[PDB]
Amino acid sequence: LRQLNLNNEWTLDKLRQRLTKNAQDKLELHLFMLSGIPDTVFDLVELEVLKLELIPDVTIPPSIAQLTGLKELWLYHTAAKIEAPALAFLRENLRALHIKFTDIKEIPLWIYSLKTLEELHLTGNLSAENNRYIVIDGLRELKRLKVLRLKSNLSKLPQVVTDVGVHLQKLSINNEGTKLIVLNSLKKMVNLTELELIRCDLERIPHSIFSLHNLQEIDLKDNNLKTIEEIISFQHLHRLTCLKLWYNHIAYIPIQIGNLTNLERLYLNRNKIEKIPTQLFYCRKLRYLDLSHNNLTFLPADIGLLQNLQNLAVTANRIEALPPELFQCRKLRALHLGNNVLQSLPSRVGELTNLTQIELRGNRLECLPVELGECPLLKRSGLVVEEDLFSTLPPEVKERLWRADKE
Repeated sequence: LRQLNLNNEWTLDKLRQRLTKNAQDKLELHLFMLSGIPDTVFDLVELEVLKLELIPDVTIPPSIAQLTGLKELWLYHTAAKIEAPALAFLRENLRALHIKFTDIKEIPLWIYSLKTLEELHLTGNLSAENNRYIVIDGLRELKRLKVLRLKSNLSKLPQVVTDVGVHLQKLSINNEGTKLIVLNSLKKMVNLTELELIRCDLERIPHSIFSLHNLQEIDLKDNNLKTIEEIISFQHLHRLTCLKLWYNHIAYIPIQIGNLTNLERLYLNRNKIEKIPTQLFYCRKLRYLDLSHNNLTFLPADIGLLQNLQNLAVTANRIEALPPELFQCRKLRALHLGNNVLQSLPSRVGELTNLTQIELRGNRLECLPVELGECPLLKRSGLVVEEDLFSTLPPEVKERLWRADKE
């Protein structure tokens, strides 16, 4: 009767109305506080992301094999019970498995028998008596993993992950403030490209970080680096392209940072940098620069050495003037310049063409230059601006912008 009523209350049409999409632009279904999975879910054939959230001890019927495109699977606080045809279709189709738990028994024993598993986030503590990485000891059987996110309050890394890393390319461990013992056991990360130590609180960089030649994304977020001194040994690593050093206690950048040229998305936001140097603008390949929440004394001119730069966020700084060199760069799009001490924007901003989004709530801009209205790609959604100084502009320019908005 409960299953019959579950199909009665949750119909295919209602599921289609609730059907949503995930971060990967894949068809997801968020089933929150359900007694079970209705068979109307399993009548689908195009579903790819089956998300199961807080369902007490559900039993998965074989009709999941009908969901022909099924690739992801989200288990959040859900004890899952599955059978063999389901295991077959998941061994031939399923390449992702997102397990969130607060207990060992919430983690099922079937999930280690998949023959196509590729993406895998384990959320919840995996260290226990006879169960520290022995909950999940079947991760040797999974020989195609490529992404491993571990929000587990972890203190050590298993060697078996290092063995899997021949094909694994992303390992992000969240530990809520627990230091792991690396001990240079990570050097089998030949295929790793994105080592993301979130809230690791390392305060130091081990040699295994700058020994792994394929690493391209390095963010030592919330690791309380007072000093960063290990960038010199990164030149053996030919593939580093993005140093998003954000949310850290970094007091100063040494001038040797001017030696780099190849970075694009240099995100040094949420730090304690006293001033941006001209050396940092020796990097010619920068396409994105975020310096939000810093103690920058002013904005120098050499910021205009960035021709390919697309978004620039020097938000929450102490910056008064934008130089004409910055406006020689034609590719500025997202200028998050707000909550600053900007005196004025020099009229050479008329050289700008590709401006899309700007934030000016805050600052000290006495009146809007009409050049801010000149930017074509900058629309009303992008021009987040005060209204009175917009009214100071001639009404017909405002009418032209309005007609561009509405036609």
